[PDB]
Amino acid sequence: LVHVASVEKGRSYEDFQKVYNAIALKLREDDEYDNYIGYGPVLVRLAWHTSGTWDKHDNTGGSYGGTYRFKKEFNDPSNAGLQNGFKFLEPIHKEFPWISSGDLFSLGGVTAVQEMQGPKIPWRCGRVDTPEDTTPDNGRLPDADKDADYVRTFFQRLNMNDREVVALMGAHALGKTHLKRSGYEGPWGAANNVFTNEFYLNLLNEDWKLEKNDANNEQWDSKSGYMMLPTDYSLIQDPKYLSIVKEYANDQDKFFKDFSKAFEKLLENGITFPKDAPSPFIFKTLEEQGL
Ligand code: HEM
Repeated sequence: LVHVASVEKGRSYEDFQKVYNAIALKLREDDEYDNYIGYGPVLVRLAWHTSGTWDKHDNTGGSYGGTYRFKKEFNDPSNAGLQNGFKFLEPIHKEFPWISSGDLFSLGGVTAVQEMQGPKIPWRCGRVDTPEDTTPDNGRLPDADKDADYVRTFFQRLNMNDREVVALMGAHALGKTHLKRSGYEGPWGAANNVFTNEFYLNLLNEDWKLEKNDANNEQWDSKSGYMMLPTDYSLIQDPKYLSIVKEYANDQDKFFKDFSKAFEKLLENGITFPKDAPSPFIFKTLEEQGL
């Protein structure tokens, strides 16, 4: 299966900037969600989970088809809690019904990273909604109880290398684990709705203890009130991942640039962009627009 990007009829940069702005303004307005974390982190995770079902071997799953709108995928246990991001985007989709579901879900992630002061993420339009029978089965999203070998093997299915994996994982600065959603509890740091390299600094600098949470699952905890999943912690157990963690801990700009590339790639996996497609768009933030 080849998924060819097809621009929403007649639409151009300014149309999508309006969509970006509506998501950004809602993000500002609906500030109370998740004990005042706001929707930014769950939107980044929604973009990732809608993309991360991709299999490079047969081009199944991925962001193109916007299949999270179908029950099989919205009810994936791995997706618990993402319904809050979907609900957030519903009025956006009502206002701008011309946008495809995959374009909305990926653009939600981009908007969220940028509004939270993260890097600019170039984004391309043209995802097309595909039918319910194209929904990928549950179980393509990764488990958190596993080791570095698991992580490395897992992400080969998404055509990601060590650098790309370590860079992507830095999104775990954002948000938190919720015991009832995933069996893990706690934030990864202090700045959990601002996009920084804190995930890496915390890995290296905090004094981590291996504990059991109230779900009887092991996680790494610090006295500052932070946590890491076992798959997070695996990035400092494995000597290849560790070198990269150290690099991002010591160079904010490099983390930003590599994250931006890896996240755009994640979001575009599976999609064939024709040769005369528009160039990727770089959206202005609300701050840059004086809005
Ligand atoms: C080994 C790969 C990964 C595993 C096992 C994993 C696992 C998890 C788990 C268990 C949670 C907690 C969910 C909850 O209880 O609410 C979570 C949260 C999150 N993950 Fe991942 N994750 C991975 C990779 C990524 C990547 C690649 C991204 C994006 C680039 C990402 C973004 C997020 C975000 C933003 C949250 C916070 C969501 C919220 O606060 O509602 N994760 N992850």
